[PDB]
Amino acid sequence: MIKVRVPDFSDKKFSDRWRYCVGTGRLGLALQKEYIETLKYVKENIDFKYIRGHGLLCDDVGIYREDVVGDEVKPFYNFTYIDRIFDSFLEIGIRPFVEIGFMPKKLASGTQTVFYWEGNVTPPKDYEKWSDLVKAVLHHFISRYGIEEVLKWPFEIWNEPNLKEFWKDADEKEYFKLYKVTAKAIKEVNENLKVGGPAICGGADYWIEDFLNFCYEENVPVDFVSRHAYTSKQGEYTPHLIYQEIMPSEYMLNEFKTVREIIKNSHFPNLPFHITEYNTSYSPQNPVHDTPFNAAYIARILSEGGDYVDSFSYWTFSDVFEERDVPRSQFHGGFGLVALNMIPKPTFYTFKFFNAMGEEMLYRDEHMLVTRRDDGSVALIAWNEVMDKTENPDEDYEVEIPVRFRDVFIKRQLIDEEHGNPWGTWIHMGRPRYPSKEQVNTLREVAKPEIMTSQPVANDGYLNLKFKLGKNAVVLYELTERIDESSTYIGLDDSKINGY
Amino acid sequence: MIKVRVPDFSDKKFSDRWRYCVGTGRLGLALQKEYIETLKYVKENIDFKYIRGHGLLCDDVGIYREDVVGDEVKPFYNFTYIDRIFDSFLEIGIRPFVEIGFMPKKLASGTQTVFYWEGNVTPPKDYEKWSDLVKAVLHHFISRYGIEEVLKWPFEIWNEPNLKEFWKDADEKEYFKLYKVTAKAIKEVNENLKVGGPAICGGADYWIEDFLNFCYEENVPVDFVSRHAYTSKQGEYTPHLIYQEIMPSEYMLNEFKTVREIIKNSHFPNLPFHITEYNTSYSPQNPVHDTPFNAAYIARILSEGGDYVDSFSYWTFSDVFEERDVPRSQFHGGFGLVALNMIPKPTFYTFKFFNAMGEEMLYRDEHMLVTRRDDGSVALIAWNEVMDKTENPDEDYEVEIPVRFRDVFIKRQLIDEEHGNPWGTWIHMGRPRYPSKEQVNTLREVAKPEIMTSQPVANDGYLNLKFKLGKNAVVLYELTERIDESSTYIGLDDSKINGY
Amino acid sequence: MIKVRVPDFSDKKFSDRWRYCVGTGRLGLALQKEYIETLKYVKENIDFKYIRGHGLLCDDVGIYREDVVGDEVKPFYNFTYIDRIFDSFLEIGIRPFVEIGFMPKKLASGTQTVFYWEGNVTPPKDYEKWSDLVKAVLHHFISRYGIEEVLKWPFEIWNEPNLKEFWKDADEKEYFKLYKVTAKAIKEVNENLKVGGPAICGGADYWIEDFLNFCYEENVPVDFVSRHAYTSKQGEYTPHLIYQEIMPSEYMLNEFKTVREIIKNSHFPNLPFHITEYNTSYSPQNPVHDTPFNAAYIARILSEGGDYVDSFSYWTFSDVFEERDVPRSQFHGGFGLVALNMIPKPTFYTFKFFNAMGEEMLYRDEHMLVTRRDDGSVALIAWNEVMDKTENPDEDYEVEIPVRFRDVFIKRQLIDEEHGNPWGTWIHMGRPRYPSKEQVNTLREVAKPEIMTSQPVANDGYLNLKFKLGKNAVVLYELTERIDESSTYIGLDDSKINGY
Amino acid sequence: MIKVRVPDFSDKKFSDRWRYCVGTGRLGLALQKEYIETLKYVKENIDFKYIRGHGLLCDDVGIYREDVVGDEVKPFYNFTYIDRIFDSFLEIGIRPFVEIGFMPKKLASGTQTVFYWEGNVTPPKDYEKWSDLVKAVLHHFISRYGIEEVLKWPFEIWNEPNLKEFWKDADEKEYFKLYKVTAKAIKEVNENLKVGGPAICGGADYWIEDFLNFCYEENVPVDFVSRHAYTSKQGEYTPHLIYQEIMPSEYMLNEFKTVREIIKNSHFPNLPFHITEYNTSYSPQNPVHDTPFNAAYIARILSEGGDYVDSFSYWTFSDVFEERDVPRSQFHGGFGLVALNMIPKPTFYTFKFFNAMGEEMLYRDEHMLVTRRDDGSVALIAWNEVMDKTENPDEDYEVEIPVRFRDVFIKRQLIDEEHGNPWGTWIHMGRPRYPSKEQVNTLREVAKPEIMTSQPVANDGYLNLKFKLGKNAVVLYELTERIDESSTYIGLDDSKINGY
Ligand SMILES: O[C@@H]1[C@@H](O)[C@H](O)OC[C@H]1O
Ligand SMILES: O[C@@H]1[C@@H](O)[C@H](O)OC[C@H]1O
Ligand SMILES: O[C@@H]1[C@@H](O)[C@H](O)OC[C@H]1O
Ligand SMILES: O[C@@H]1[C@@H](O)[C@H](O)OC[C@H]1O
Repeated sequence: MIKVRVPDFSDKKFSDRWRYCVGTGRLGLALQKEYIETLKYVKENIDFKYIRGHGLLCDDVGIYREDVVGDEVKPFYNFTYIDRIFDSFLEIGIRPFVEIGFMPKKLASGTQTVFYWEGNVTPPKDYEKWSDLVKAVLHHFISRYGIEEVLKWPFEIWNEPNLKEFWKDADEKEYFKLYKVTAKAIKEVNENLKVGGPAICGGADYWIEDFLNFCYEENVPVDFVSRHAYTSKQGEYTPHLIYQEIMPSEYMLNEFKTVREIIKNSHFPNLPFHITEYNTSYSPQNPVHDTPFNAAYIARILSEGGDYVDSFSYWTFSDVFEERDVPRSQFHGGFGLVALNMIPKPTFYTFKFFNAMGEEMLYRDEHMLVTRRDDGSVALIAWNEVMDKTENPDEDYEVEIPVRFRDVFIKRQLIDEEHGNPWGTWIHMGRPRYPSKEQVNTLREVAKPEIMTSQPVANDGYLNLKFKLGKNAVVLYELTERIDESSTYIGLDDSKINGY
Repeated sequence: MIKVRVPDFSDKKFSDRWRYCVGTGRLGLALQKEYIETLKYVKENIDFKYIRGHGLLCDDVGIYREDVVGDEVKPFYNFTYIDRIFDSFLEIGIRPFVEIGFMPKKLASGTQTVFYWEGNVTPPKDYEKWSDLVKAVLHHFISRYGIEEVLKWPFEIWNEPNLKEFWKDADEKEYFKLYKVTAKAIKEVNENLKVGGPAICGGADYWIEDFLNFCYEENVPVDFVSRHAYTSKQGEYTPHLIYQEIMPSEYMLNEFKTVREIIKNSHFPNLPFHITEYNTSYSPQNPVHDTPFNAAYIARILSEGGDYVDSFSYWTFSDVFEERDVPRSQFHGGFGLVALNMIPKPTFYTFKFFNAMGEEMLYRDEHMLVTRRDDGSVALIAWNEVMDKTENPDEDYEVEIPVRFRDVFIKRQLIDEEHGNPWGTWIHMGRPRYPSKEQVNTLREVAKPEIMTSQPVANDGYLNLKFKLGKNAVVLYELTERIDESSTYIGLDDSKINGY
Repeated sequence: MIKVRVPDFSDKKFSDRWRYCVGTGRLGLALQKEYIETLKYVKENIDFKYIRGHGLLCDDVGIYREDVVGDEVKPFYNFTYIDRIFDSFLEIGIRPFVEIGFMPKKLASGTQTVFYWEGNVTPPKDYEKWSDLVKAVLHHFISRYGIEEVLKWPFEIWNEPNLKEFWKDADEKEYFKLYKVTAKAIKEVNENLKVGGPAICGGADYWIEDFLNFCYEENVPVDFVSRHAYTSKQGEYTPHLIYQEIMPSEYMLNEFKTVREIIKNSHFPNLPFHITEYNTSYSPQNPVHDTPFNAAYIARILSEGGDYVDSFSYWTFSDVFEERDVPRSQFHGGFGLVALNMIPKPTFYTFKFFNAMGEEMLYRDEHMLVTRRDDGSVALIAWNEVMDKTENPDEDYEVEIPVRFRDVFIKRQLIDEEHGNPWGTWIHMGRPRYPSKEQVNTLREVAKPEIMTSQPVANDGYLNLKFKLGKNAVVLYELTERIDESSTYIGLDDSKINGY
Repeated sequence: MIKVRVPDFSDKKFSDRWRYCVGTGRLGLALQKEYIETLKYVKENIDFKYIRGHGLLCDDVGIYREDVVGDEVKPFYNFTYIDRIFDSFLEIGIRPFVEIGFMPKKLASGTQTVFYWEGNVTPPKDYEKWSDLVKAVLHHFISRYGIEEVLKWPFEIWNEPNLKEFWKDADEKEYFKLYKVTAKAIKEVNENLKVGGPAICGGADYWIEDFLNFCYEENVPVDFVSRHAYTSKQGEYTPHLIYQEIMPSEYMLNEFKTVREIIKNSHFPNLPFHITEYNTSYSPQNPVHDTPFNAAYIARILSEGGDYVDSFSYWTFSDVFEERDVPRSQFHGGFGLVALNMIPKPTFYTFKFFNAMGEEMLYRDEHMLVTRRDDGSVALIAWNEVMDKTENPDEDYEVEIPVRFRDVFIKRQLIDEEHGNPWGTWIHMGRPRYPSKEQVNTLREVAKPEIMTSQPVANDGYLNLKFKLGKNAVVLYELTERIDESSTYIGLDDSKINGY
């Protein structure tokens, strides 16, 4: 097995940076009833601070318009939708991690678009008009939400401009020009608004180096660096899905650690660092996302990720997504922590379990995290992902947890391939594309972790836990102080009940 | 083990008489927020048609009042509370199985009361005034709810008048006088209103014989017979609780069968028969009610009870009860199917599981019920209660269920001492009398049955199920037709996912 | 003034055909949270049976797709969205008055589109593929909702094919070919499904004549005729709005009466007739829709319209609309009975008031409707729209209403330019485009009719009502029987209260 | 008329002391669904900080019990109900202004009770047992709610001990003994808990003098003085109601000012002062409470009361009351700001209107209050109660309000005998005792103030308001800055709409 003796003293500290932000589909989809039910649902379980998605400036949200009064062409800024959208984000208690872009149609210089919803990926045919666009939006936000509020929303400029698909010809030099005009426009409204970039994705860190040199040398303000991180190798698309190999979690944590260095060695060594987007597969159609595997895999990233970054946003919170057309089945490898019909995927409970963690970090290794809360209670999260096809995935443990109590109440929650695996049951049902109300209900019933309570006594100050982790399992133990009130029940004796 | 080959043809039929009615605490408690949340909660899971409780005429509901205008003493009927009460019963979609009584204070002839809330158990000092009371209430009901509605509410006269505690000196002859004056008063308002009695409890069936002879001979209208049934022997009260031996279920079913005969041999052989109240222990403080045992025990009664009676009301739906003062702990042996804070006891899921049963009864024995629904799907409920203290409570099964399909989707739900046993966890926690919000949450999380899906194939038209029932376990299997859509997912291959 | 003596006897009868159906924006918008809140809101006030809108087959709903597996091109029908959409329609208790169309992109033969959302207006490049599309959808509906349900949904083929904008070159002969292939496809699935057309709009009734001759002669099944009706003359668009003259209501009622004749003189004289769309202005940007005028104007149509048609659907129930891009202000002349943020426009209360009408029609003239309910109570609705710019819009009345009671309780609700005129207040506020939460609240507070109760006595069986209707006012009077219980309050005397 | 020129500069300041606390029926009634719906309803409109009521220790809540184990008699403290009660108070966001008392049955020394619910009004037969009772409760509160929370709850000892009905023989010397034992018991648990008294009612201030001398001389801790205030003269009870003359508001404000002096001249000159209970009539059956008069009368007290006291609690928030048996009609002169079925009485809107007031008090006289909010907007509340039976109750005004804007948006809300007078309509209906669902709905529809918006321009910095106050009327004007956006609507011209 694997024996461990969790030390009674706290050296390091565990932060809630893992729940600072979550990813989402384009802001236009936030108008959907399904979207908001899920957001509320998710917020009642995980207290994410911000939400990050594309499309703020796309035409479905329809902010940028133009009116013709003869020969005169004046721009018109329509806020009917982002108002409703941002109003609903705040109502639920979540701030927007604004991402400026993409390029509105009546402002584009080219015709290249991206995704099924076709967002324009070309630069403005007139940066002057673009600058006024940006300023008109911020002023409006300030106008409706107050400067104190807006001041808390960071502004990421564009998305993966290092890719030909998101930025015309990956024109690095043009991006920096976009960054400057926008960073300037924003700071014009209020010098305190947070702005950053480059929003690139793994495999072009030189972009961040140039991005930071560019700002220093051209005197462009930067408030934070932005980047994405995934671990899926190349795969070939089916007209339905893609399967990819997932590199171990270690390689993502290195990318975090790496880009951290590039920042501390730049002219802005103290800039905050935000992984504005992460997950295993970078495709909205890879079933890895629906598997109990994805949950055990991410478990580690939530465990260590916060040591190197200021925040890392899981892409995404819901399957309400359209980049590759409308989903075509209950389960389809969508990014979301929650599937359609608010059916929590196992990855959802990994996040849920981390709500149990406390400030004091007592122990931690590649597959386990043990912390202590304010009240003195302890919580442990172990996870056993199976990266390969082993015959014996199992893993036994025997952890000695220190406890300031003698009588310990134990609450155990388990998530593996047999528990909290709606995807597995979906298969049992025959992979229905459009399940019926009852199939959906059965799924919802299955989509809950297994809970086991118990009650042991800690001797010599330590409680010894023994347990086995099945394939891709993830377990959480919360050990609190048990204060028995049994002696208060005059005549209490369960043995006086038939069979007990 | 125990092998069974469920026949493919249906002889007998299974009815929903088991869910016709449920018991409740005095109607005054229906004013409590806690009460109504629980009623709604329960109705969303079990479609009970009627609700039966005492106190309609007690003073907390305050219908009967008297005003003094000098020497003149006129009665005043206050409907502020039963209006709200009955309005809320209908809003939720449940009809009242009205029980006239007890005796209001300003109408009583004695001072003897019953229960902690002290309901007057003496006859009216003036049956004339009582008759006008009854008529004024019915007219009001008719007035607010319409005659079509009221016409559906049966009226039970008094409660266990065979006991000295509920009726002064158990005056049988006086009861019949009460019955007549009331039965007459009611029929005066509308000859179609349903009325019956004697509402006695086990061990005095001669009361029903005399009750029926009395009506025939004195020409008093009867529309239904009423009686209670329990199976707890004598026990000694603690200032906190009582423990009692529970006689096997067979003896309750005999009482049903028995009183059935007494009716078919009377002058009114076709009168409907209502067990307006039943359960294992007749005390609101016997922990048997909170145990997974009670659930497995009642399972049988829900299985056969309907063969002999028109309805049998489980006493009660909630622990919102006060007969023996306010409860003093999360679990205290209350009658309710649901404990305070809407925590379902295991007995609750027995009822829940029976919602799965269909009209066609294929097989049935002392511990198992197997039926078929309209769609052709099959549902099975097995139960293994442990009446004694055996070392090997287990019981294996191997049932051959006939199926009109070849591909079968299976949904299994299990309730035993390890699953859906909040009471057990309550013990783990140290029997807290006033649990904290989180203890209550853990309980709610534990208070759900275990669900397992799977997917086998039926060969030769039969699917073979093998399974073990632990101590006091109760399981439900729903076998529906599995229509696989997997071939629609181009390139679908789970083996292309890390570890699968 | 205007004196009237409502006769005590009922000749004609008033039907609820006015609430059979309502219009809506494209079905895709039904995915919006805003949309559904409003639908629920509206359904709680007006019991519309069906809802009619375009876009069932447009690409945002995304039903029609195509997968490429080499050289093989197989079609794929995605039901993820209409399932959610139709599921939510039924959840709220409203049936879809299905309108097949428009033309999906991967099936179109041309490139001509209509509206801001660009629905393809060209015929299929292969009617064979189109026929399979239609059949696949109906089978799916049957599959999820059951044949008994679907059988209640009528199917209208296309929209205004008489206009070059909705049908390529208004090819009448091509439309009939579309109608036939579709009507055949539908009837193939189930011979009982209701289907009809031509869905034309005023000024081309010859289309209905040819449509009916075409079906008779070519043996194409028809189950109902479909047409639209508006009364707005030509107007010139602004890049923001359009103003149009509204012809009196008489001309719309004639169009109803007219097309009725064309049907009774055809080969199908008994076919039902549905005005699947109506209102004053046919533009989603004419402020007439937001004015208390529109409410008084439609009042008449709800009064007489049902005499000539089987149903007439008000276009539309909500301002959640996108035909002319996203709205750009709280009030913008949208079709909806309800403005964004669920602010009821005055037209909404006209419909609300008609919920008061009963079966027995006692009196009716060009500006007043008087009916009697089952209980014998009477309800009156008078309205005074101002079509021109008069100096004295007022109108006095003096109606003698017959009453089976002597003591009458009166409930009066008034809607005019001073009451229930959110639009007016919006102006007061300075026409904010994006009102704040409180501005929206004030509007919601203003957006309610004025209510006045009173209590007179009917002498000689008649109650005399005297009242004045302001500009565009609309009033409703409900006279019920007052049963005074005052004598039950011993010592009741309001004059014993300071000042009374 | 009455001309006034509100000064542009702020001398005095207006506080929210008027909304610090509200009265309630005994805590046991807080278990009622009706009670809590109303509390929530009320809290969504008025942000009361605390809630004060009797019965914490009465037997329906059932805290104090005793178990017999032979000859041994140990006390048992049951917290099942106050837990639910206080839990629900905090859930809604309202703190309890705890009032210790009355005397539990198994602790009483006499048999004298008070009210329909019979609370024991005799002292403990053993102060030792009583002291342990108090301490056990506080420890439990601390235990479940945390010391930081409980520390915010003030503790008032007993109720009107100056009356023979609430304290045996009004034994002043015994009360002080009660006060000491309790004040000591409390301070034992935590020296910081707030405690005070004497809770007397008008006409015995010498009690407060002795109470303060008693504490100083006997060294008993005091943290606040407590007293009640009413203005209803003697009246004679009917078996249904009582009518009383209401002395002008001036006399209540004097009582406030008076008792203030008695405190500043005592040995504890800085003790806070709480009018833990006030209203016009001190009877739960005087229709004055339901009249628009009561609303205009209290308007003044909310205006000036805060100048002399730390808080004054309106008795009560709801008609959910039982002191004089269960109410017997929709309107019955109950204390509540809200009648049963959540129908706001006019007094409710007086409180609602004061939510509009700001910190800066610009002007104030016996019938008007004018303030300015942070944003610079102004709000005015005028009221015209009719104390006598005048032929001309009317009162004209002409106020000059200073405004930092030129374009002013006006929102006017009016409450008088014709608007927001459910009681009046109730009369119209014939004073139904048990209204039907629709009668209740009409009432709810009538029970709203009249709102009128408008839009004028302020010249020379002042806006001139002219208006008439009807009988017992109460009006609120909120003048905010109007920022017109009309010029943004290209082609906007309402005159192009039929009739405009
Ligand atoms: O939009 C997402 C993009 O930002 C990321 O880089 O790759 C995955 C996509 O879903
Ligand atoms: O009130 C119930 C009574 O009717 C029954 O007979 O015994 C149990 C009690 O709870
Ligand atoms: O879509 C609608 C169309 O059907 C009708 O004919 O004209 C008005 C439009 O909004
Ligand atoms: O209980 C209240 C009492 O405290 C007060 O003094 O008089 C009115 C009563 O309702």
